[PDB]
Amino acid sequence: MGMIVFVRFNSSYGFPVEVDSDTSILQLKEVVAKRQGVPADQLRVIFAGKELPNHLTVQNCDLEQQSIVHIVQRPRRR
Repeated sequence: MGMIVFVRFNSSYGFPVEVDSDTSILQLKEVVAKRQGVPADQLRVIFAGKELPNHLTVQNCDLEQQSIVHIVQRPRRR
């Protein structure tokens, strides 16, 4: 089971991901990294602005299914 979280893919681009309250956070960067066409390394999900450790669970920082996260990928000049 599990409900969708809100991954804000960069800016102006948002993609709904399906994860459970156990999805880690780099693991979170991996799935979001899949739809972004980039590696979870460059990609980085931060919920509500709190830098979460890649070893914490989805219900750890308080993400929980449904959570506005901010993915960030070191963007070369456009």
